[PDB]
Amino acid sequence: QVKDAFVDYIDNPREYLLSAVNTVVDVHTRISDL
Amino acid sequence: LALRDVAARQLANATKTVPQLRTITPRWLVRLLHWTPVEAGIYRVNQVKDAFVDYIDNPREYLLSAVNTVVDVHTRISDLYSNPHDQIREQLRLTIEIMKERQESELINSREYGLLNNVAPGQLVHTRNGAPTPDDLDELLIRVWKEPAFFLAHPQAIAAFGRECTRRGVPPATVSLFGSSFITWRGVPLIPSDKVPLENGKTKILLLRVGESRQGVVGLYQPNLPGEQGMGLSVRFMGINRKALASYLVSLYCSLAVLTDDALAVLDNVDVTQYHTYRY
Amino acid sequence: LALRDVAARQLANATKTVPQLRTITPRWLVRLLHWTPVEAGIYRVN
Repeated sequence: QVKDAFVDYIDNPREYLLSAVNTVVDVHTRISDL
Repeated sequence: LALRDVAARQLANATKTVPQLRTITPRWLVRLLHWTPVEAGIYRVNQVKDAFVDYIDNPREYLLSAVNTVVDVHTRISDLYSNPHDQIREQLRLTIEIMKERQESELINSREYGLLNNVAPGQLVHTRNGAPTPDDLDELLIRVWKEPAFFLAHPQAIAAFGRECTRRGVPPATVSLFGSSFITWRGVPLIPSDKVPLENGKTKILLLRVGESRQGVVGLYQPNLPGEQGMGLSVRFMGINRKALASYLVSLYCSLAVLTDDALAVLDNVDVTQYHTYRY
Repeated sequence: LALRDVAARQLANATKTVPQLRTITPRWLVRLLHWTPVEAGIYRVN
């Protein structure tokens, strides 16, 4: 970002870290086989 | 007043290196040995008895040993942070480096196989004064007079031998191998290895003849493996657990056989802490 | 005196068989029945 918008930039810009969400899906092998 | 350096640096990429491991050694011994494949993990060494020609009825059999390591990587760490360096690739790379260091240490120091334990009586020499003088290395060269290949010693033992040579008038000759320089005595080079034990001084020096055709020392590996990332090495995917940890199995199969008993000699009780005072 | 039989046998391969299981039977009934496939595990006999 431009600071206080010479042209200066802020020295501590925000960084966005992607988050992970998980789900375990369990299926019996006889249910899928039959 | 103009743009700052830190503010401008916020827009710049850093050049990131792969992680550096300080315990990586050149591992000369593994490079110097000859490796023979063992088709199904058993290696029988037959011998002439009391060398008509008779054979011994109970030859020694070498069973290849397996060592394993489980490498766990979170799936979010490999999914998110794999640019420009693959996370799993580096994790397995460092694991395999550590495992090969352990493999060299076991080629020297194992209790089942391993040079320092499989040395025949009469092939063991002792130092006369404690420091590794040229006479001790000449004794070793007497024991393995046939076709010696190299000496194996701790780098501090090599420095002690050099100091003994400098006390005499002898500058030992030097040779270049693998782009590196080594000290030689009577044409047989001294190879460094920090895996040779050292306890309050008191290390050991080895002399080897290598090769299957010369009846020397040979290394043994398992030729065909699932995964098969190298000579006797395999990496296999184990699965993913309920916490999203992906696991990998790294397996290394190895052994070592001394074909005849005069292929290896050990100089024992070597002291590396002695320095000469030069007075003229 | 010459080379022995056991000493010479140390250099010979043995012919190893696959393990033998004595509980294997000819299982005639499975061979004699007719087998019909069931597409999704349910079979209704009207």
